[PDB]
Parts: sequence; structure tokens; C-alpha cells
Amino acid sequence: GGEAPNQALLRILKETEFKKIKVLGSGAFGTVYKGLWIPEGEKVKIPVAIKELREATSPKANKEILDEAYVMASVDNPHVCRLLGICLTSTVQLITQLMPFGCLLDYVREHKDNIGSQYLLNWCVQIAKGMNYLEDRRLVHRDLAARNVLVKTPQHVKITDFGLAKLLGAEEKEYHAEGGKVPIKWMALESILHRIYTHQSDVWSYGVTVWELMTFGSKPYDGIPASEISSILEKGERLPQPPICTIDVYMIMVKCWMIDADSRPKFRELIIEFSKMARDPQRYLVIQGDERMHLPSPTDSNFYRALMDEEDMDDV
Ligand SMILES: CCC(=O)Nc1cc(Nc2nccc(-c3cn(C)c4ccccc34)n2)c(OC)cc1N(C)CCN(C)C
Ligand SMILES: [Ca+2]
Repeated sequence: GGEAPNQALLRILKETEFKKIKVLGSGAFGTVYKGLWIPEGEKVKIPVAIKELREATSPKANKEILDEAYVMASVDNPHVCRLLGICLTSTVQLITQLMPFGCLLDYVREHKDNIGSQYLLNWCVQIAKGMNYLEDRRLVHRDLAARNVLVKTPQHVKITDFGLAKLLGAEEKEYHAEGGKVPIKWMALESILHRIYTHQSDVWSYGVTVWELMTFGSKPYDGIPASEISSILEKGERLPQPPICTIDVYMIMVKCWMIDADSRPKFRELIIEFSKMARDPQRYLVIQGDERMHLPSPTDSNFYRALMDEEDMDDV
């Protein structure tokens, strides 16, 4: 069919309504703070991440963050990052749901001794659900990676970073890029060679992300530099089977790395397979002391008065 009106609402927030509390990170993206958003007179406090950029002076900083805002305002799914609004101060700030446990790559690196097979398989299920939703929305992410998955709780993760995301027209079936830095080691071969991006190249990146999780955050092709990756992949070489993975799981990864993009799994099928595996996790991932491992959860604690606060439960 054809092209439906995007009737998403973009909400403009007054800077009055949110209190920054701590800086979380800074660098190329700008500076991300954690804070509280209090819509006036509604008796709620919503933990948020506020992304400023370095300078009000660069018009393509503003253009890039506004494109990110367009994309994020157009998605609504429990496993995709939740955009709350933008504030049009001198520095244009993007306000999203605070994800207290950080990015998933560093989370697995930091907690590898406490991560059982249940958590890993559930994360794969949830990531596949988010990506299948994005495919439903005809959105190609183009930067799926463990660093670009955020952790609301150990039981709940969401896909983030839509800085390279592209929405396809209904008649479009692929996006053709024109230069610009791209993460080679997560990229499908046809993306590396012809700058072609599809939902199936996103499937390739999903495979690499799963490899990251199953190795507890190892760097893919650790030694190799990016220029060699193309011919490495052309020779037929792929990432190795992680120690904890049965052949059942590794075969799924390998299918994600097929050269024929149409022979790769579709995201709905990855949902199905990984949930089947999640129903008997120790049969598909072999982790020592798996049975005794447990992970944290919130117990109502931060630096403030917080009787009036919550997060995903603030609709409209
Ligand atoms: C820097 C890695 C990281 O994720 N840090 C982190 C993030 C959040 N929260 C959160 N929520 C939504 C968005 C973001 C976010 C989005 N962008 C684009 C960002 C860029 C830089 C930093 C954060 C964000 N961050 C957090 O919440 C309390 C705590 C932490 N840490 C201090 C734990 C870090 N760990 C490795 C030791
Ligand atoms: Ca509200």
C-alpha cells in the first residue's frame, strides 16, 4: 500500500518544568544529564534524561537532534526508547525516559558474574520485539548494537540512538547512504560494499549484538581493523561461537550473517525462536552457577522526595 499521515504529536516542554540533578555523560553527542520532569500542577515527577548539545551555534547540531526527535516521536513500543519532548531553549534539549542502569554493553561487562541464561535469552527476545516493531513502522535503524540498548530494569531493555535511523517510503525497499562514518564491525556486507541498508541488514547487526551479549561484552573482531572486515567477510569468515552458546543459538547468529539478505531470519522469527529457548534457558546456554544468579531491581531510592514519581505510566 501507500503512505499514511504521520500524526505523531511533538510536545514542547518549558524549561521551568524540569530540574537537572547530575551530568551523566558528555562528548560528541553533547551532554546528557539525569533529571526530573514535573508537568505543572499534575503532582507527578518523571525521571528523565536530558540531552543538550555543546553549542547553540551549530545549525546542523540542531538539525540532527531535530531529526532524532522526529523519529523518536514517531515510535511507540515497550522496547523502543520513549521520547517525552523537546525544550527549545538556546540549546535545544531532547527529553527522554531515564534508563537507570545505562547501556546494555557496559551492563553485561559490569555484571557478567551475575547474568544467567534467563536474562540473556529474554534480552534477545525483547530486542527482536523492538526491531520487529521498527520494521512494522518501515524504519531501518542502521546502528543496532549493545551500546545502543538501554536498561530500564534488568528485566526490561529498550532500543535507543536513532541518529542514523531512516524511515522508508512505502515504495522504497532499501536506503542508499552517501558517506559518513559508520560502524563497520556491526554492518552487513552489502551495507559495507554498496551502502545499502534494509531490515535484513538490521538483522545482521542484531546477530552481532547477540554475539556481544553472549560473550559478555567482547569486542567483535578485536584485533582486526575495519578496512579488513570487508574481505574477511567475503572469504566466509564469521564471528566465533561463544563458549556459553549451544549450537542452537550460534546457528541463529550464523543465519543472521548470511550473504543472501533474504535467507537471513526475519525479526518475528527471532522472537519466536528465542522465546522458545527462553522457556528452558539452561538447555540452550551453559553458564556456571546459572542456577544461583540473581540481578537487582528498584527499591524506591534516589536523592530526593519521591512519593509522586513514576515513568512509563505517564500517558498523554
Ligand atoms: C555512559 C554509559 C551510560 O549509559 N551511563 C548511564 C546512563 C544512564 N541513564 C541514561 N538514560 C537514558 C539515556 C542515557 C543516555 C543517552 N545517551 C545518548 C547518553 C550518553 C551518555 C550517557 C548517558 C546517555 N542515559 C544512567 O542513569 C542513571 C546511568 C549511567 N551510568 C553513569 C552508568 C554507566 N556505567 C557504564 C558505569
Ligand atoms: Ca504528564
